[PDB]
Amino acid sequence: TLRAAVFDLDGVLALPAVFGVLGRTEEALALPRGLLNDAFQKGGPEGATTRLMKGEITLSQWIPLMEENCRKCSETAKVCLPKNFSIKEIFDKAISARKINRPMLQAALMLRKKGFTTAILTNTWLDDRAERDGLAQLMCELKMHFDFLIESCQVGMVKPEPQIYKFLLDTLKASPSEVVFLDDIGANLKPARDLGMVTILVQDTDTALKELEKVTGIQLLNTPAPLPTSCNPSDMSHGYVTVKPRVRLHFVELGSGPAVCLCHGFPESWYSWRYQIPALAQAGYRVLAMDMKGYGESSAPPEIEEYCMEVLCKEMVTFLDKLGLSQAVFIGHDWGGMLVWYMALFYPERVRAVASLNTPFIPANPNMSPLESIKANPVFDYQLYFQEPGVAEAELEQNLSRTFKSLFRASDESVLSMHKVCEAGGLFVNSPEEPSLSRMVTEEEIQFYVQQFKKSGFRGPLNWYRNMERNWKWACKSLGRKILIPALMVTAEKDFVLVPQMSQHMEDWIPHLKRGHIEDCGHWTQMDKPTEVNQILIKWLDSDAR
Amino acid sequence: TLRAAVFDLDGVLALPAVFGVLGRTEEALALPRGLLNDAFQKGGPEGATTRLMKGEITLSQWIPLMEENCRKCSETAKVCLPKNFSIKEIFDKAISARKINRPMLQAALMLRKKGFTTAILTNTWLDDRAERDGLAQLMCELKMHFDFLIESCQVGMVKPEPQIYKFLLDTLKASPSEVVFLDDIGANLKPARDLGMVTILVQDTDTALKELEKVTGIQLLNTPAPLPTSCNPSDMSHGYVTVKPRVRLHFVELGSGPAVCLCHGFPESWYSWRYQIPALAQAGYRVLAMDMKGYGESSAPPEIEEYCMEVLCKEMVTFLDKLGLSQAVFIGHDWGGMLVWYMALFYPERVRAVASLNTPFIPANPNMSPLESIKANPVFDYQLYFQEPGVAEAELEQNLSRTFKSLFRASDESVLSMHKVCEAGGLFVNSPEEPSLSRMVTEEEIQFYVQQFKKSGFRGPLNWYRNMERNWKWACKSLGRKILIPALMVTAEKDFVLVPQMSQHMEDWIPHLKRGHIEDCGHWTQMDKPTEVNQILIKWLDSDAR
Ligand SMILES: Cc1n[nH]cc1-c1ccccc1
Ligand SMILES: Cc1n[nH]cc1-c1ccccc1
Ligand SMILES: Cc1n[nH]cc1-c1ccccc1
Ligand SMILES: Cc1n[nH]cc1-c1ccccc1
Ligand SMILES: Cc1n[nH]cc1-c1ccccc1
Ligand SMILES: Cc1n[nH]cc1-c1ccccc1
Repeated sequence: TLRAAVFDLDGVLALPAVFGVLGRTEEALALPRGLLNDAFQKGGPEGATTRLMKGEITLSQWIPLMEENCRKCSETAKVCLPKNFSIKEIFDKAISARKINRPMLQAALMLRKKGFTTAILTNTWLDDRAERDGLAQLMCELKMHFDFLIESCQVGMVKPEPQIYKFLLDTLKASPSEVVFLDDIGANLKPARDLGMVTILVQDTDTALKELEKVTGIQLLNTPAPLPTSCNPSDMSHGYVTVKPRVRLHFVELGSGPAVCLCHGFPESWYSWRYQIPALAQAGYRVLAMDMKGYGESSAPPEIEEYCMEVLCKEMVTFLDKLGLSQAVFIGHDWGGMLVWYMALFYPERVRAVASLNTPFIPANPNMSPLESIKANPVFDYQLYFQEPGVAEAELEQNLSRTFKSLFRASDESVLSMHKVCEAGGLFVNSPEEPSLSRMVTEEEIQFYVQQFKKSGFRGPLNWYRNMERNWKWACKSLGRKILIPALMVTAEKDFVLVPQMSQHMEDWIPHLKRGHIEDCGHWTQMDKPTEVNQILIKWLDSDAR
Repeated sequence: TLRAAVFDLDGVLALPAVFGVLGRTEEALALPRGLLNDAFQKGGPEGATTRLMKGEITLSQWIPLMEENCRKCSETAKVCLPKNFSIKEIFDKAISARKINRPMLQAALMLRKKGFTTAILTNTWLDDRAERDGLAQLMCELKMHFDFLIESCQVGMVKPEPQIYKFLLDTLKASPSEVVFLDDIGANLKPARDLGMVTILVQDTDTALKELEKVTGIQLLNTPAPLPTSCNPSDMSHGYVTVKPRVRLHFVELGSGPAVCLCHGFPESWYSWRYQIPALAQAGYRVLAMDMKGYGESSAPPEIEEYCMEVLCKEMVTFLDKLGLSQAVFIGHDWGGMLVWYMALFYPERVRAVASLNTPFIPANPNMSPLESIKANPVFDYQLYFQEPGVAEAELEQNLSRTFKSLFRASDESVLSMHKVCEAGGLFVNSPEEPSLSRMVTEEEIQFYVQQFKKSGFRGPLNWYRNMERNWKWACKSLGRKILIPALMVTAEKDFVLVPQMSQHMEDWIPHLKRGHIEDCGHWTQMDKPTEVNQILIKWLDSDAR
C-alpha cells in the first residue's frame, strides 16, 4: 500500500523542463536539432554536467565548460554558433522563467494532508550566479510543503545512479512498493520502477495527476479550492521585546521586505492571522504578527488604564523603536483595527500605510459621552456587560473550549444571543454547553486559543473595552486632523456589530481611502474568508505600501 | 547642582535651523527680506503654525495654510511670488538636508554617561508627507540616546508657553536650578531662564559646548574619540527559532533592510557583536546576531557530532527557512568565520555575501589528517588540549569570571601562555587568579558572559573543536569548487593564532576576494577595534551586499 510520494523538481514541480528550453533555443537560433542538448549532456557520467549535479563544481564554474562543449559540438556538426552566443544569458533567462507548477504542488499538499510522506528528489546544482536569489526563493517556497528535499549536489549522487534511489528509500523509511515516484525523464524513472516503486512518467500535469489519483485512491484533480497555507506555532520564529519594565510584547515573524505589523482583535491571538502570515511573507513582506498587550505570550498587567488607546499606541511606537524600525504598515482587525487608525492619527511618521478589517474610523463626538453613544446602538449592548470588572471574566474563563467554539463561527452558525447580554445575564444565556465545531475552525485550532488564554485569562483583553471615557478624551485632540497616509478599509457583509454601513462617512476624514469588501463574511474575517483577505491585502500592499 | 540637560532639536541637535533656510530661500528667490519667516509665524499663538506645532493639524494640512499666508504677506509688501512657488518643495528639501549635529549628540552622550538625565524638548509636527520616513529615521536614531523626548505636537503645548517648561520639570523630576537648557531661539530660552534654569543660547556648536562644559564641570570639547553605541541586552528584540526537535537558536534582531547574520566565535555570545549591531542597523541593515549552537539562550546538546560543520551549516539553512529568508549576508569571527566560509561553499544560493574576521579560508588537504596538520603548528596546541572531553570543560568552568577576564584582552595585556597548554597542563597554568580588567571590557560586560555560560557551560562550545576528522571529510567534497559570491577577508595584525599570513593564498580559491586589515588588533576583533570593524563592514556591505 502506498504511503510516500516523491516528486522531481524540473518538469514536475517546476515548469518548463530544460530539454524543452534547449530545444526552443536551438529552434530560435536555427541551430542543428539537439546541438545544445547534446553539449549539455556531453561526456555522460564523466562530463561537466554530471560534475555540476554531484556538487563537484558550482554553476559559475560549469558555464565556461558548457561553452567549450557547445563549440566542440558545433565544430563536429560543421555549423557556426552565432557571434553573440551566451550560455550565461540563456541559462539566466530559463531559470527566472521557471515557475512552480501549482496543480502539482496542490496534489503533493493533498497527499501529505492525507498522511503521505512527501519528498522532492532533484538533480540540481550549487548556484553562485549573481541572480541565484530567484532560485533560492523558489526552493524556499517549495521545500516548506514537503517532508524531505534530496538534492543531487548535496548528496554527491545523481539520478539515474542506483544509489540515490536506495538513499531515497532509506530517507523515507519505506519499502519501494509503498512509494509513487513522479518524473518527467524516462531514464530517471527506470531505476525506481526496477526497485518495484509505482512510477509516473509526467508529460502533461493533468494526465500525471489522473494516474496519481488512480494509484493512491485519493481525489487530486477537480478538488474544491484549498485554503491558504496556515502556521504551525512550533515552526515559527518567536520574537520578544520589553517595551517598559513590566511589559513585554511577543510576536511571530516571517519573511523579508517592508515591515507589516498585524494587530488582532478581541479575544484573539497572533494566530488569528495564521492564513495571512505565509501569504504576505511570500508576497515579499516582513510580517510581524503581534500578541497584543493582555494576550498570549505578551504581558497582561491587571490595571484598566494600561489598556487605554494612548498607552497601547505609545507601546507600539516603543516596539518599533526597540526593533530599530522607522516605520511599519499597520493592519488591524476589531480592537486591532481601532488601534491602527489611532496609530495613523497620532504617529503618521511611523506608519507606512494603514488597513483595517471591519473596524471603521469614526471621529469622536465631543458633544456626547461614549457611554451615551454606545447605549443608543443595541448591537453594542455586550460592551456594557463588559464594563463591570470580573463579571465577563468569570463567564468567559468558566470553559475556554466553550467560549472559543461559541465565538468563532461563520455567519450562518450563530449560537449566542448578541442581545442584552446584560438582561439575559451573560453572553452565553441560552447557548449550548458543547457547541458544534464551526466549519471555520478545527478542534486543534480551538485548543491553541484555549492554551493561550490559560496564562492570563480575560482581564487584560476585557480592559481594552474599559477605557471609553479616556479614549474619547484622547481622540478629541485629533478632531482637526485628517488621515492622509495610504489607507484601506475592508468591510465584511455579515459582521452584525461592525456593519459595513458604519464605514460610510470615512472619506470625509480619509479622502484618499481605498476599499475592499467581503461578501458572506462574518466578524472573524481572517479565518472566515482567508483567500479573499489575502487577495485584498496583497493587491493593496503592492500598490500602496511598496 | 546640575543633574539634567535638555536640548532642542532644530538648530541644536539637528542642523540647520528653519530661520536660516527661510532666509536662504528668500535670498535665492530675491524675495523681500523676512517675507517667508513672516508668513511662517503669521497669527502668532492663533496662527496655522501654532496649530501645527500643538498637533491640532498635520503637516500636509498645514502646507495649504502656509501658502495662503505667503500670498497675503506678498500682497501687503506689494511683491510677487514666483510662478513656480512651492512650499511643499521648499519644506521637503529643508527636512531631508537637516542632519544630526554629531558633536552636540556626543556632548549629550557624555553627560548621560556621567549620570545626567537627558531630554529632547522640541516644537515639532505630525508628519504625514509621502517623504515622512526621512524624519522618522532621524528621530528614531536621535531619541534612543536620551531619557526623554517631549514633542510639542504630542503634549499639545509649545515653547514659549510657560506650561511646557513646568511639564518638562515634572517629567525630569527636577528643580529648575538642576537643569541646563540649550536652545537656538532666545524667546524659547527666556521662560526656562525665568524659572531659574541654566540656559545656553546656541549659535555655533563649539561656543555652546564651551558654555556647557564650564557650567557642568565635565569635559565635552576635545575629548578622545568615543566608542560606537553598544547594546543593553534587556532593550533588544530577542528571537527564538526551533531548527529541529531538540534544538532552538536564539538571536538578537535590530534594523530593517537586507538580512545580515552575525556568527560569533569561541567561547563567545551574540554580545560579542554589541558594537556592530547598532552601527549596522543604522547603516540600513536588518541585523540577526546569533547565539551559535551550544551558547547562551540557544540549545546546547551534549553529543560531539551535533557540532560538526555539516550539521551546524544545515541548521543555519533551516534557521533561514523558518524565518522565511531566502538569503542573508553571513559575517563570522573565529569559529563563526569558519562556518561562514562553509556556508558560502555548500549553500551559495542562501548566502548574499560572506565576510570573515581573522579566520581564513584554507582548503582541506586530502593527503593529510587534520590532526597531523594541527600538531605541526605550535600555536594550535590548545586545540589538542581541547580534544579530551571534560578536561578543558573543568578548567574553563572552574571560575567563569577568571576565564573571561583572562581571555578577553588586548594584544599588550596577555596573561596566559598560549603554549602547550597540554604539557603545562591547562590554559591557565601560571596565569593570575584575579586578572586585572582589560581596557577592552568593563566588569559589567564580563558578568554578562559569566551569566550566559552558567546555563550550558563549555561542553557545546568545546565540541566545535572536536569534529576535525568529520569536518575534513566533509570539506574534501568541496575541493573542486571556488567561492565566487561577494567575499571579504578581515585580518587582525596581532592575532597570534589566526595570523594575517595564513590568509595569503585565499585569492587562489576566492578570486574576487576583497580585504580589510586592522593594525594593533588582537584576536577579539569586534571589541578590540569596534570603530574600525564598523567602518570596514559598512563600506563592504554598501558596495557588495546592497
Ligand atoms: C473596536 C471595537 N471592536 N469591536 C467593537 C468595537 C467598538 C469599540 C468601541 C465602540 C464601538 C465599537
Ligand atoms: C467579540 C466581538 N466583538 N465584536 C463582535 C464580536 C462578535 C461577533 C460575532 C460573534 C461573537 C462575537
Ligand atoms: C470612546 C470613544 N469615543 N469616541 C471614540 C472613542 C475611542 C477612541 C479611541 C479608541 C477607543 C474608543
Ligand atoms: C576556526 C578556528 N577558530 N579558531 C581557531 C580555529 C581553527 C580551527 C581548525 C583548525 C585551525 C584553526
Ligand atoms: C580562544 C582562541 N581561539 N583562537 C585564539 C584564541 C585566543 C587568542 C588570544 C587569547 C586567548 C584565546
Ligand atoms: C578539519 C579540517 N581540515 N581541513 C579543513 C577542516 C575543517 C573544515 C571545516 C570546518 C572545520 C575544519
